[PDB]
Amino acid sequence: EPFFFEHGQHAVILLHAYAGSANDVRMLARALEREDYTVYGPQFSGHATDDPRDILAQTPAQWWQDTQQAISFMRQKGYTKISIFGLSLGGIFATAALERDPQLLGGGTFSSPLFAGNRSDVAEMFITLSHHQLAHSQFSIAEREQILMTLPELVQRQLQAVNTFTTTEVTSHLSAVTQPFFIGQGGQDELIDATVARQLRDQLPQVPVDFHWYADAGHVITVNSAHHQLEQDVLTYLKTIY
Amino acid sequence: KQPEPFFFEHGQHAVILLHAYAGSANDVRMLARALEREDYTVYGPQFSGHATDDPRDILAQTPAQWWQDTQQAISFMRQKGYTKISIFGLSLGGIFATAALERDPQLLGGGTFSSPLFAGSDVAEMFITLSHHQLAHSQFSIAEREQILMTLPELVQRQLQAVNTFTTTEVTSHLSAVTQPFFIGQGGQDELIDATVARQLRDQLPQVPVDFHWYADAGHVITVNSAHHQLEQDVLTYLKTI
Repeated sequence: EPFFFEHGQHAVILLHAYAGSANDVRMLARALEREDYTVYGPQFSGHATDDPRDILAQTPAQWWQDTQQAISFMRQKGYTKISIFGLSLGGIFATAALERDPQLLGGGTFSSPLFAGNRSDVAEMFITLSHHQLAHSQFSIAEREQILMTLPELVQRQLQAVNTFTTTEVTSHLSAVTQPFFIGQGGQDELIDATVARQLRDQLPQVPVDFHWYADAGHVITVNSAHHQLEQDVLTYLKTIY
Repeated sequence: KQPEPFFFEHGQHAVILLHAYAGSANDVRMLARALEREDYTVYGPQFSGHATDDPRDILAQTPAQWWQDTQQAISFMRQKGYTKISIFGLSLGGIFATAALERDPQLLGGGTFSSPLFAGSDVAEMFITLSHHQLAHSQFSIAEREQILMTLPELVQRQLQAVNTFTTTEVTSHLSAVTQPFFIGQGGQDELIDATVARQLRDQLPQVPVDFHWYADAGHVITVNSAHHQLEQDVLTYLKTI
């Protein structure tokens, strides 16, 4: 389920990963809550159900609409000082928000690929994730095989749509960013993981970039061994933007 | 409707299939179906703490107990009248399957399926995302789910640390003790673990013939993903030799 922690005038929106949920960022949310930040964790359409096909029925464009609805919802609550971050897939839409809304105070990305490219790692992870999730599912053995054996074709198409959305709507508008930008990146491979964050930093020369590589940690830095350092890094960054 | 172990009773040639960390016998059921077709007896036990409503059940167990599960499964086959036995494991299961082959020359063979016997890793995040999914559909209250999820990241790092120490000192250290033809399967597109780790295992088995296979187009879970049909034929060819 989505969460909404109401505390102080400083409001933070946290977006989760592809095939994830608001639980991707809940621990980070608690670290900000302890420092009296208002934090909101919306869930993307199609996510957090029993059926992985619910994700494939949605589109990347719709998830961008979810991002705008989350920002407007905070303003509807009276909050004017808001920052928005995203984990993995969430970071793309978080960047899209910062590009198109100069009133946003800041935010950034957590291991987010902001340039279209090979997504063959997310596709296989989704298959491994879905198969393991289905082991506790309500579905029958036949239903599980219907889902599991049809995913690769649908997942490649959807991740392809994510690539097209990123290039035409996000990468082309990186120069529109006006706020101090936070970049965090997980991955123990410098040639591959660290450069995805470096490419975004080098594409943001107009703005200060708070760059962090967690070299000993995996990609999902919000939940792995990097989460303690990431929480302190985001906490230090938030003091700059507010 | 949690998963249950399976036992397919057919012929004198018996195969034991062990499943992955935070998985279940459903990880290895499809492979069993192909082995059943060729008249093999197949047994798919479930590790202690697995296939429950509570992710803490997995975190409460130790590598020593799962190793004890492995011996009990072998003992279970022998009490049933099966003498000619081979044993395979998926991911974490492969570690204990190798440990058994080292200490029992009577076992005919077996091997590993995308098994990390060398650190060479997003495995911790995979467990956390899965546990979040179990808890999201669990019997626990919203407050309890948050209490559980906030302890997962540290406990998983500890358990994987204990798994690592067990593998290094008890299994990886005794690879030269293997006396049987050894099967190694690894997917080339493996997102979860370092794919080259399988080659390190192959080079650490010079005493025995190694039936090594790359599933270049596939992710980690080669037992259920797009490689499973080729994997099933490959172990089928290997089992006929031993």
